[PDB]
Amino acid sequence: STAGKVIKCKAAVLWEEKKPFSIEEVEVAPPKAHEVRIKMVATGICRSDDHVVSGTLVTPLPVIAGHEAAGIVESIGEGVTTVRPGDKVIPLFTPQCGKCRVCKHPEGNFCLKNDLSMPRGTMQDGTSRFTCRGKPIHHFLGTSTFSQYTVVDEISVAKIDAASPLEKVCLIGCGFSTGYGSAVKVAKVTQGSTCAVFGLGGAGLSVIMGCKAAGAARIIGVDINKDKFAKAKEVGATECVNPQDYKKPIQEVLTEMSNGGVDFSFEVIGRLDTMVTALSCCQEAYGVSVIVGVPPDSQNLSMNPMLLLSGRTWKGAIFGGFKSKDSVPKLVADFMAKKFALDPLITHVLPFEKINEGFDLLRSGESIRTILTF
Amino acid sequence: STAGKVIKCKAAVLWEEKKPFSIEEVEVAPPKAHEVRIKMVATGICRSDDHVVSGTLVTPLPVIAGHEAAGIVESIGEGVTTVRPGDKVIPLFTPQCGKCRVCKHPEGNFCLKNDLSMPRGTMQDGTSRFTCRGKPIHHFLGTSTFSQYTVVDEISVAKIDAASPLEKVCLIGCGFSTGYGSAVKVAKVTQGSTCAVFGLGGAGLSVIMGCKAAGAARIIGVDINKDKFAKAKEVGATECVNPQDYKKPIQEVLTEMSNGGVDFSFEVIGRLDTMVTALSCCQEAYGVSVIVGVPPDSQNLSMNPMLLLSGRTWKGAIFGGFKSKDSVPKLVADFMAKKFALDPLITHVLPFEKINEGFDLLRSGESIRTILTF
Ligand SMILES: NC(=O)C1=CN([C@@H]2O[C@H](COP(=O)(O)OP(=O)(O)OC[C@H]3O[C@@H](n4cnc5c(N)ncnc54)[C@H](O)[C@@H]3O)[C@@H](O)[C@H]2O)C=CC1
Ligand SMILES: NC(=O)C1=CN([C@@H]2O[C@H](COP(=O)(O)OP(=O)(O)OC[C@H]3O[C@@H](n4cnc5c(N)ncnc54)[C@H](O)[C@@H]3O)[C@@H](O)[C@H]2O)C=CC1
Ligand SMILES: O=CNC1CCCCC1
Ligand SMILES: O=CNC1CCCCC1
Ligand SMILES: [Zn+2]
Ligand SMILES: [Zn+2]
Ligand SMILES: [Zn+2]
Ligand SMILES: [Zn+2]
Repeated sequence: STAGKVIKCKAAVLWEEKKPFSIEEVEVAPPKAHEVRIKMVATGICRSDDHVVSGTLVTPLPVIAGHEAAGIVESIGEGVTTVRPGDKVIPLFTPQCGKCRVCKHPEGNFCLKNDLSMPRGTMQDGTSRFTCRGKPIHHFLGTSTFSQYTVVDEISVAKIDAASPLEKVCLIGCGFSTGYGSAVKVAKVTQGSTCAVFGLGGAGLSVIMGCKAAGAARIIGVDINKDKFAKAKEVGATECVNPQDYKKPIQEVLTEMSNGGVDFSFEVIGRLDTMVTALSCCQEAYGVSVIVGVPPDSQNLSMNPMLLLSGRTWKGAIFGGFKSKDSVPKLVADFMAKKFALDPLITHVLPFEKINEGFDLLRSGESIRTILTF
Repeated sequence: STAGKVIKCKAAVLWEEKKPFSIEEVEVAPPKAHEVRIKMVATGICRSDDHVVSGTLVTPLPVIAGHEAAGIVESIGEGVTTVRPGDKVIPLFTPQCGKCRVCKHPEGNFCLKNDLSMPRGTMQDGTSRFTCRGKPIHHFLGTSTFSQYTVVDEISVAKIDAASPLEKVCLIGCGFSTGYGSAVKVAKVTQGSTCAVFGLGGAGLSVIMGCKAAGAARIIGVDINKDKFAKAKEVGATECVNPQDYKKPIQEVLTEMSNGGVDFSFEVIGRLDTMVTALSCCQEAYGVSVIVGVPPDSQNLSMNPMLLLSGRTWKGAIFGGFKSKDSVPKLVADFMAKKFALDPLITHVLPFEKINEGFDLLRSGESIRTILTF
């Protein structure tokens, strides 16, 4: 009864930076060839969505943000072969086209069809499926999940187990998989190692889960908000340190605690200074540091290249290094088999209509993940 | 006739920065416990020695520089078990104590006993074995090979094949092993990959040798001195580019040439700008860039961390990642088995007395390696 027709529904439109989202009616076009229209069931509030509001992450406005979500296929465009109406699905903010040099590479996952490097805020075809007040509205990372319905390209959606609890597995669309993969796939944390994790939010707690699954002997959580320490320990941190408690720079503290530097460090905040601090705190000859946090737009860090010449490895990754369409269904299957837990990340639940209150909870420091239900 | 006695011999003393080496008599004390006195046979002129003259690399002056060399043991102090008088040896500018956390780690080689990070210019015991005109003279990287005789700690010397040609294998003490290992051990260049090598001197040509040995399909040499291109192609470069020939930044040129970025890049110059350029020219999702060049003292580079967040890996290494005492004898054995060539790196052979002429050849761009013979 809606296939092939424009759908009028509610979405959270961001009309300008540093303002609340506007919950209002939008018009969602039917899917074109190789596109999929999805009825959203749950969406998470991720810090990267807040980065759009703050101007930290630049993407064209006005926009429908949201990228961590799960829903049910309402209709498919011509030529779609990988999902059907009624399937449970997770939108993929990093696509997997399967045909570019990155998708064919055994390690790479940052598909060249992504809308992150040079953001257009459109579908793959350069157009938008959203209208509000008669005005076209931009998409976000090819997902735009802050809406009762969205349209995504086929390369940006994965079919998942039909029995999946969508109000939990939406975290596999961003925060969990990013942190977990950063530890187990990107850093490749080894058994018995010492790890330092900077930032104990949704993504940082998932890094800790990955370090524990990898068998690390020590996992040092670092955060300036000591209220984050209790949950960090519950999911595997062996100790937590607040840089504000020390008279010395925390890289010096961490080097002393690890008797010469840590095996693996992770920056899971998004600050230039903590990116350099995290690199510095890993052991100078064989340490590995992984950047996960999103830096402020167009800003350069400053560092001494002798930190690398001694032997350190520095790398970063999107989405924990996972090839998105291959990995999301397998991660859901592992969740269904109890191989990892998502409940520790979910601190608050709200209806979609209270999205602004959910962003208030994130900004105040009180929440890890708020899940919004449509 | 010299064991247990002070030796008066010829050495090249650097009394202050930005001056020629002073060829004059020095006194070399006999070795203390766990020390080895070596009669030098051949020593190479490496850019890192010139960095001491220029102030690029800070180490205490006055100094006997030189670190790439081979010689014959004249005497050993009490407790030495790994070399004997008469053995052919290569001094190790990176020690291998075998007891520190780095030496025990399967991948680390920057032994904590090194004199690089916080240069003292002494023996391990904090004193010097050199006197000139009655004044104590500093050591350099625990080696100090610009002298007819030197004294090194046991952890900074490796015994090599008694049939080795010392006027060639001295290059295993620095330039060859650094470049070769940077490709085959640090970067782990893969078969069929595309590589870019910035800087076509002794170390850069050895990187090329390693990339070819690893089966790279394309090896792009980059140098502002087009006179370096012929030898680079002889040792494996498939193409060479001079950044001064282009109106665009070379990172953009290399990205176009490689249809989206190279698999492996190497900075083998020692400039902050080319370190960032080399990182940028590797493929954004899976490329690897290795810093080999020594940066000017105390200077920071500036870079956008999004270059790493997309998926790039950035690392550096000392001495090609090789555990020094384990690796040097094995590399000599490989050379004797004809597994690699050193003659392509040697452009000039001069008597030690012509050390300053040898540095003039390096500074003018004319030489790759000048070998000085004692
Ligand atoms: N690379 C990728 O694919 C992804 C990147 N991100 C980015 O990772 C970062 C973390 O995301 P979330 O965990 O969702 O955000 P979050 O805001 O919940 O967690 C950040 C934590 O860092 C702490 N913090 C802030 N400043 C600090 C400082 N100077 N020192 C120590 N701790 C500090 C905060 O107290 C907070 O607990 C964000 O920048 C996000 O945009 C998130 C998921 C995907
Ligand atoms: N990491 C380690 O263990 C070692 C580091 N090094 C360092 O590697 C670097 C190279 O050493 P060598 O090969 O012996 O020196 P080299 O001086 O013979 O080679 C440097 C090359 O870079 C070229 N070059 C200079 N500026 C350039 C620019 N803007 N753009 C492109 N090319 C440029 C020069 O024309 C020259 O051919 C030095 O900084 C050296 O101190 C050397 C061996 C050990
Ligand atoms: O949070 C999800 N995606 C992020 C990934 C890093 C760049 C900004 C967008
Ligand atoms: O060239 C030999 N050794 C170099 C190693 C990198 C720092 C300066 C000295
Ligand atoms: Zn792709
Ligand atoms: Zn996210
Ligand atoms: Zn050691
Ligand atoms: Zn050298």
